[PDB]
Amino acid sequence: AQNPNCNIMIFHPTKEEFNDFDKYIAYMESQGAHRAGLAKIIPPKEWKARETYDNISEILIATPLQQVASGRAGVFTQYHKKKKAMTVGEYRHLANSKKYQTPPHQNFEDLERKYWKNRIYNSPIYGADISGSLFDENTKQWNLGHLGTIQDLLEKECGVVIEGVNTPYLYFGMWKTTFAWHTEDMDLYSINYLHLGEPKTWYVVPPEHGQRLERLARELFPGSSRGCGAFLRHKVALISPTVLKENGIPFNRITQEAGEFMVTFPYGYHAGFNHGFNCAEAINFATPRWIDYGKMASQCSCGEARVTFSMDAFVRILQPERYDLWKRGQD
Ligand SMILES: Cc1ccc(C(N)=O)cn1
Ligand SMILES: O=C(O)CNC(=O)C(=O)O
Ligand code: NI
Ligand SMILES: [Zn+2]
Repeated sequence: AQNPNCNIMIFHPTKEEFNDFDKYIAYMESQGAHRAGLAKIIPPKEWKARETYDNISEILIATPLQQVASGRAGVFTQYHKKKKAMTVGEYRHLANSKKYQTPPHQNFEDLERKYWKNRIYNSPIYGADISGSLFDENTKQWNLGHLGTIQDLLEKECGVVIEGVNTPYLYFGMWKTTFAWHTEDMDLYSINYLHLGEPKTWYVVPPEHGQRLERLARELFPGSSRGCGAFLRHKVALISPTVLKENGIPFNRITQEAGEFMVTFPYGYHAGFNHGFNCAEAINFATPRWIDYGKMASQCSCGEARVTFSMDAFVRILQPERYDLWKRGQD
């Protein structure tokens, strides 16, 4: 078996290898990349997402989210407080202000130490889940707005046409902005391109060990667990690498820099944080190997999760027994 220790693998496709997206995902998996839950892909030197990022300041962040923490430094939840709209230019200025800017630090490890020591004592503001794309329409390779759709994948694999669309989302981050432990909706893949700015550090649990993380989460967030059998779907829980190590949870970490892609694989739990002002673009996608994960994906039906329109068809076709209960949760 390839990659038996479930290490995060890093790939350097040539420009020829960068033409066929599906083929390269399959290649990465042939090398065992999916066992980690996360892979990094460094594009060939000849590639670019767009010409410049000089003209993005007028993009609107309609609902910036202030991420307010509760708990202890290594075990906490965060809730999202809605703030007034601001442009990306205004947001960048805010990120760079004394209140929110990245502190002096020696290296990525030093900054990581500072993040887990001090995150809960601040409430950074995130511009997340903004429908849109920063890929030039003329970028033909790994353009996250031009991928084969999940609906077409399901149709190709299972023969049933379904409603729904899937399009990319933009994320404008600042120091300490945080993404909670989660897998994707319906345990889909995701792909994330860091367009511009400071790095993003990722933590990931191998898919074959995801239930170990779930068991620990139930122990660490007991009220949340009683409220919902799938509460990590709420995407609000954080557990530090120190606490994961203390509890013997297998995981890995890696830092993504501007110009790099990350792919998360079905049922690969991940979490992380931004180092400073940045902009990422991400979208979910599927392959034939996803279908079995989609069929088995556990769902939130307590009402907290609240997902996109397109997930309806996924649950309806892949999980008909669960559909009634799940749909009741969506309403
Ligand atoms: C605590 C918890 C959260 C989410 C899930 C899941 N598989 O969706 C399972 N257990
Ligand atoms: O970048 C973020 O804030 C979160 N991204 C993801 O969880 C992803 O790409 O799957
Ligand atoms: Ni994700
Ligand atoms: Zn729930």
